[PDB]
Amino acid sequence: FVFEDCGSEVGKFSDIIISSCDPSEEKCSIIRESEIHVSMKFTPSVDVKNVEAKAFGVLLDVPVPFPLKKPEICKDPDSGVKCPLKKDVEIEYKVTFFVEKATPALSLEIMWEFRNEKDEKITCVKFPAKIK
Repeated sequence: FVFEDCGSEVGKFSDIIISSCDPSEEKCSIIRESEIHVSMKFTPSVDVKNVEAKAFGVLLDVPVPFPLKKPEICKDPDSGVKCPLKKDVEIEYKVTFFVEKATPALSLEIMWEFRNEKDEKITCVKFPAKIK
């Protein structure tokens, strides 16, 4: 599978690593009730003063917003990322999450966006996933 670039005007990403999957696979398998580690190496093309993360499930064409624990990643001590972000410097974001038992077993596309303080996309990635 491909970590696809869904368009970002003030940045790019170079590598994504999701602990439960290899990109040699048809989809990213996400196991309910296990800890998943995510890494994203990215570079803003402007100085960024604050980062807001957004996650989306894509079920049947439409991207649907899904809440995150700490979406202000510069203010979360576990992110590895501190603001301000210097233009043209590559840095690494890390997050551990845990998929809840109550999460439905389905195939879907997952979208993750990083946005600056101006609501402009620094990064936008989308990838095919299967829960359970």
